[PDB]
Amino acid sequence: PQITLWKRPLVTIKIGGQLKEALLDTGADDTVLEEMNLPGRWKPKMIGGIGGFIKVRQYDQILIEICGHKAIGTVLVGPTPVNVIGRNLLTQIGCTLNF
Amino acid sequence: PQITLWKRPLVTIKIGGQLKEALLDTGADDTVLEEMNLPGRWKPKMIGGIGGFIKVRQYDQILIEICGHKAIGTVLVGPTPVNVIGRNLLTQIGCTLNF
Ligand SMILES: CCC(CC)CN(C[C@@H](O)[C@H](Cc1ccccc1)NC(=O)O[C@H]1CO[C@H]2OCC[C@H]21)S(=O)(=O)c1ccc(CO)cc1
Repeated sequence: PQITLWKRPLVTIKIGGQLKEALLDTGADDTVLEEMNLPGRWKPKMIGGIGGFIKVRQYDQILIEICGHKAIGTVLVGPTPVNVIGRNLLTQIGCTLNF
Repeated sequence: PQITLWKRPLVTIKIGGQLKEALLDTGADDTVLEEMNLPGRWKPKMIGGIGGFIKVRQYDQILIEICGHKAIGTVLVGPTPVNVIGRNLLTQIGCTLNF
């Protein structure tokens, strides 16, 4: 589809057998999702933006479905105020910016 | 243009008569630039990101050209980690997400 940017580009995703809402975010290198207790191992990480850094848990090779488009890659989990789908997954669903 | 997302979507912008590089950021409601001198009145404002809130100077109705496309809108100036073009200006240049 084509998504205009009058409002936040929010979509439904499926991860860990759960549905959540997330932003298609071209400004995020990697995907960052709200606290969820995923199975498996992880590596600590700190990621920075406006206001500073938050601590997150890095999970690799996580399956995510975005608007029925399947992808698999790194997901960072932590106390983020917003779920963002980053470029690591946006590329996998064929997402471009166009003007 | 059509812009893929294997790399950061960085473009050249012109603001206040000077060229800069900035990130097309669909996850940003607003446009936030790193500290700089800008001709125009401004007002103190607060904006929140992944890591908390920062103080910015709000410049309204600023001319800014993004990748050859003209816009006139609000530009926030402050200690953002990187120059970002948010949705307030992405809409003006006719930018959409497509997949
Ligand atoms: C370094 C460039 C960006 C910061 C500038 C990076 N961000 C993605 C960005 O889209 C965030 C994503 C975002 C969206 C809502 C709330 C927090 C973070 N948007 C954002 O900060 O926008 C602010 C300006 O306009 C306003 O409207 C939203 C907040 C304000 S981020 O969330 O901090 C971020 C995301 C993933 C990683 C790991 O790669 C590291 C940082």
